[PDB]
Amino acid sequence: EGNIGLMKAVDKFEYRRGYKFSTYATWWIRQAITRSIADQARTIRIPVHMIE
DNA sequence: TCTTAAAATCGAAGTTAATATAAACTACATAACAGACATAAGAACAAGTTACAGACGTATTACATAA
Repeated sequence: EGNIGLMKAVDKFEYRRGYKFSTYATWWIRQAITRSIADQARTIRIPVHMIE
C-alpha cells in the first residue's frame, strides 16, 4: 500500500517548490497505509468516518 | 552405500461454553426516512328476485235429516 502511495506521490511531484521528495512522499504513504488499514483490516467493514 | 533434515503419529468416553495494545477537513453523491395522496380491497346496508312453508279456504264425499 505504501508502494502505491509512492507511485501516486511521484505522479504529482513538483521540484520548483524546492522541498525534498521525502517530505511529500511521506504524507501520501501515510494516507495509503491509513486508508488501506481502515478499508481491509476488519471482517465487517466499518466506514472511514466511523473509523475516525 | 552413508548422513541429515523433514514428515507423521501418538486411547476412549466425560466435561467444556470466549475477551481486554496501537489524522483531519472537505466536497460530493447516494440512500434512507417521513409524509401525503391515490387506489384497490373489503365491510356494511339495503334493495330486489325466487321458491317454499304454514295454516287457511275450498271442494268433495258421505252421513244424517227431512219430505
